[PDB]
Amino acid sequence: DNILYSGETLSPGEFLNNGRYVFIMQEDCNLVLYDVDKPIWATNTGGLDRRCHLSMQSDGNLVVYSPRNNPIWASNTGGENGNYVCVLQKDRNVVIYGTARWATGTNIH
Amino acid sequence: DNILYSGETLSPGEFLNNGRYVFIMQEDCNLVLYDVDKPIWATNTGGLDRRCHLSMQSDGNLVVYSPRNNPIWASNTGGENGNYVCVLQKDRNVVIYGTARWATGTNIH
Amino acid sequence: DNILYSGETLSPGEFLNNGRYVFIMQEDCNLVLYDVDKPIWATNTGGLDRRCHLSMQSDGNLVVYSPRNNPIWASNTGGENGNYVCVLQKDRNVVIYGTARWATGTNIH
Amino acid sequence: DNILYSGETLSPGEFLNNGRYVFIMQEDCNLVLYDVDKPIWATNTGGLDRRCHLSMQSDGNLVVYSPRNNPIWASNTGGENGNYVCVLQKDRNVVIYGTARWATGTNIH
Ligand SMILES: OC[C@H]1O[C@H](O[C@@H]2[C@H](O)[C@@H](O)O[C@H](CO)[C@H]2O)[C@@H](O)[C@@H](O)[C@@H]1O
Ligand SMILES: OC[C@H]1O[C@H](O[C@@H]2[C@H](O)[C@@H](O)O[C@H](CO)[C@H]2O)[C@@H](O)[C@@H](O)[C@@H]1O
Ligand SMILES: OC[C@H]1O[C@H](O[C@@H]2[C@H](O)[C@@H](O)O[C@H](CO)[C@H]2O)[C@@H](O)[C@@H](O)[C@@H]1O
Ligand SMILES: OC[C@H]1O[C@H](O[C@@H]2[C@H](O)[C@@H](O)O[C@H](CO)[C@H]2O)[C@@H](O)[C@@H](O)[C@@H]1O
Ligand SMILES: OC[C@H]1O[C@H](O[C@@H]2[C@H](O)[C@@H](O)O[C@H](CO)[C@H]2O)[C@@H](O)[C@@H](O)[C@@H]1O
Ligand SMILES: OC[C@H]1O[C@H](O[C@@H]2[C@H](O)[C@@H](O)O[C@H](CO)[C@H]2O)[C@@H](O)[C@@H](O)[C@@H]1O
Ligand SMILES: OC[C@H]1O[C@H](O[C@@H]2[C@H](O)[C@@H](O)O[C@H](CO)[C@H]2O)[C@@H](O)[C@@H](O)[C@@H]1O
Ligand SMILES: OC[C@H]1O[C@H](O[C@@H]2[C@H](O)[C@@H](O)O[C@H](CO)[C@H]2O)[C@@H](O)[C@@H](O)[C@@H]1O
Ligand SMILES: OC[C@H]1O[C@H](O[C@@H]2[C@H](O)[C@@H](O)O[C@H](CO)[C@H]2O)[C@@H](O)[C@@H](O)[C@@H]1O
Ligand SMILES: OC[C@H]1O[C@H](O[C@@H]2[C@H](O)[C@@H](O)O[C@H](CO)[C@H]2O)[C@@H](O)[C@@H](O)[C@@H]1O
Ligand SMILES: OC[C@H]1O[C@H](O[C@@H]2[C@H](O)[C@@H](O)O[C@H](CO)[C@H]2O)[C@@H](O)[C@@H](O)[C@@H]1O
Ligand SMILES: OC[C@H]1O[C@H](O[C@@H]2[C@H](O)[C@@H](O)O[C@H](CO)[C@H]2O)[C@@H](O)[C@@H](O)[C@@H]1O
Ligand SMILES: OC[C@H]1O[C@H](O[C@@H]2[C@H](O)[C@@H](O)O[C@H](CO)[C@H]2O)[C@@H](O)[C@@H](O)[C@@H]1O
Ligand SMILES: OC[C@H]1O[C@H](O[C@@H]2[C@H](O)[C@@H](O)O[C@H](CO)[C@H]2O)[C@@H](O)[C@@H](O)[C@@H]1O
Ligand SMILES: OC[C@H]1O[C@H](O[C@@H]2[C@H](O)[C@@H](O)O[C@H](CO)[C@H]2O)[C@@H](O)[C@@H](O)[C@@H]1O
Ligand SMILES: OC[C@H]1O[C@H](O[C@@H]2[C@H](O)[C@@H](O)O[C@H](CO)[C@H]2O)[C@@H](O)[C@@H](O)[C@@H]1O
Repeated sequence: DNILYSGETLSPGEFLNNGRYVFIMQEDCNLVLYDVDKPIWATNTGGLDRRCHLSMQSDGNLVVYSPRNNPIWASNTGGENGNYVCVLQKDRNVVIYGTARWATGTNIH
Repeated sequence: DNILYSGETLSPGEFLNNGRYVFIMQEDCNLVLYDVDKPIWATNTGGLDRRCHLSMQSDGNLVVYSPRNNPIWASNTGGENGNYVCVLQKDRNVVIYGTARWATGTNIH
Repeated sequence: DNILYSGETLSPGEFLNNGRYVFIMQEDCNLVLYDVDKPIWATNTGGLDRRCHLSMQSDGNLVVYSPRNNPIWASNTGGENGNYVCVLQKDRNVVIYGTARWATGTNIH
Repeated sequence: DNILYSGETLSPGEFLNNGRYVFIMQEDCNLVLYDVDKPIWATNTGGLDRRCHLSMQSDGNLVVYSPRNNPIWASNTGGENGNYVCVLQKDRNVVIYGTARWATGTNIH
């Protein structure tokens, strides 16, 4: 669903979705935003390797990694340690937000 | 749905939802998080007035306002001008994040 | 999410949701539709037993069963064998539909 | 969202969605199911006309109509008058179900 939280990854073929928009870590290692069947943005790393994963890290940087765990693309927003979210929004932008400023503190474990 | 963006409000009776969790600006001016029919957190401003609205502001502060536009509760996170989101998360926390650090820039208007 | 398919069950504490509406198989064996924290319909079998499950069956009947697998409530719509769905709808009704009349035939396994 | 109810239509460019699946009434009058950017089924009426609509009717038939209101494709499931749903399911099938067999009767107006 529409959010990737810091600490989580998208494995090969996993995605975020919002309405007709899909943001997917393809198995060809390209990361693409589709509007239905039209690609509207990508990391342009298709063919660079196979079975990459996407990580939303707690330093705030969003990074595509190869199966050997070498970076192949990153947003370059690596900064203070904290909690972040990457959001596929209702207006079609994909946006990284953080750190957390306030919380009810009602989470469960 | 699970996000209130900076610049938007919840009017009386409007809500965020995620699974069995509901975060609603009640018409008695109380703002409450329910887990099904159990209230798990609230602003405890019920009865203070009627037909309040909730605003997620671009200074980053989340504020309950009376029909005359006087604040009656706030998160006290008012700070730099920017884009924020308030999120009802899958783990039951409600969290404010911002400002925006990175975007694909694919939004529409 | 808002549909229970024939062949599936809700275990104790599992639910359907649509916006502020929740339809849950409670662990007290009562099956209840909530509008936020207000109960608007129930099977009224609370206390009859503990850790019941809900089954949407392929004969079309929706049935609450006790841990020993004895029926304690049913919709009485048991009829022809086929595919059905129970839907929590956007207008707040909960409705059983079937059998299947037409399909693209694009399902995966 | 994933259901078209009897009595409703999809106008040009409107769609159903479920995860990475999208079922859209295109403005070229073709009705297509996409798995991300791959078309997996269609009515193959692209180019036949422009700005068609999709109707889920109360006789149970799902019909593509031209701007002049002449049928150009139909599921051929027109039958008894009642309530139906067309569902884009989690397993990638698109399925018509009806009529309604049972309801809580809690809808609002
Ligand atoms: O092919 C060029 C391509 O550049 C753009 O997107 C950028 C690339 O995907 C990659 O370099 O990562 C960038 C990081 O933040 C990303 O924006 C777009 O400007 C696109 O319009 C253009 O086609
Ligand atoms: O097999 C090629 C590939 O096509 C589509 O992915 C595309 C490629 O990653 C590359 O061409 O970049 C395109 C965006 O700029 C992207 O659409 C998908 O159909 C993919 O699944 C397939 O592997
Ligand atoms: O904080 C260091 C960080 O290192 C790895 O991450 C890197 C940083 O995010 C930044 O330097 O950009 C690199 C890619 O361009 C990226 O790999 C991991 O070791 C991470 O877990 C660690 O926190
Ligand atoms: O406060 C925001 C934050 O709360 C929850 O995360 C917690 C914090 O990272 C810190 O308290 O450490 C906790 C673990 O021991 C962790 O729960 C989450 O809901 C997170 O998503 C949120 O941003
Ligand atoms: O009734 C006391 C109540 O306090 C708490 O929540 C706080 C209040 O809702 C209000 O003061 O706003 C606070 C702001 O950030 C909010 O947390 C909780 O601690 C609750 O456990 C307690 O019942
Ligand atoms: O009519 C009272 C009120 O009850 C419920 O709201 C409650 C009140 O706002 C106050 O008691 O605080 C409770 C949480 O601490 C909250 O549940 C709702 O049923 C509401 O709709 C109703 O108006
Ligand atoms: O930036 C000033 C701000 O004022 C109003 O907002 C206030 C601030 O967020 C902060 O002071 O907290 C007040 C409540 O406790 C809150 O009203 C509005 O005028 C707003 O639009 C403006 O940006
Ligand atoms: O960059 C993040 C931001 O992008 C989009 O908002 C834009 C900015 O606020 C700035 O560019 O001004 C624009 C308007 O003239 C506005 O679109 C949104 O998608 C926003 O949600 C996002 O945080
Ligand atoms: O308490 C009486 C209750 O009856 C009603 O709902 C019915 C019961 O939940 C149970 O008998 O199962 C019925 C099956 O199809 C169900 O409707 C409602 O009429 C309710 O209004 C009334 O309170
Ligand atoms: O502990 C009692 C019970 O209260 C609520 O469930 C209620 C009961 O099942 C019975 O009273 O019927 C009510 C509807 O007619 C129903 O709300 C829940 O809070 C439940 O979790 C709790 O176990
Ligand atoms: O078709 C028989 C059916 O039997 C059980 O189900 C029952 C029927 O749905 C109907 O008789 O109502 C009963 C409750 O009031 C219900 O148990 C199971 O054996 C089922 O799997 C089987 O198909
Ligand atoms: O045709 C509607 C039906 O299709 C899919 O179910 C299939 C049928 O029950 C029949 O073909 O047997 C198949 C298994 O061997 C089964 O897949 C599902 O998508 C179902 O939900 C749907 O109603
Ligand atoms: O191009 C032939 C095409 O036929 C199929 O789907 C059918 C057509 O879209 C149209 O005739 O409407 C049919 C109605 O119920 C629909 O299935 C598929 O069999 C497809 O595999 C094939 O490519
Ligand atoms: O402009 C052509 C058209 O391409 C895509 O729609 C396709 C056509 O309707 C026709 O070729 O059938 C295809 C499926 O069999 C279908 O994908 C879309 O990109 C559409 O928006 C565009 O108008
Ligand atoms: O019940 C008649 C019906 O007529 C129109 O619908 C038609 C039927 O569903 C069936 O004959 O198939 C036709 C297309 O192949 C379809 O148009 C409308 O007049 C409808 O509203 C009416 O109920
Ligand atoms: O019973 C299932 C049905 O209930 C609701 O629809 C109603 C019926 O069509 C009949 O009662 O006429 C009513 C209008 O005067 C109408 O509400 C809906 O929730 C429908 O979706 C559902 O299938």
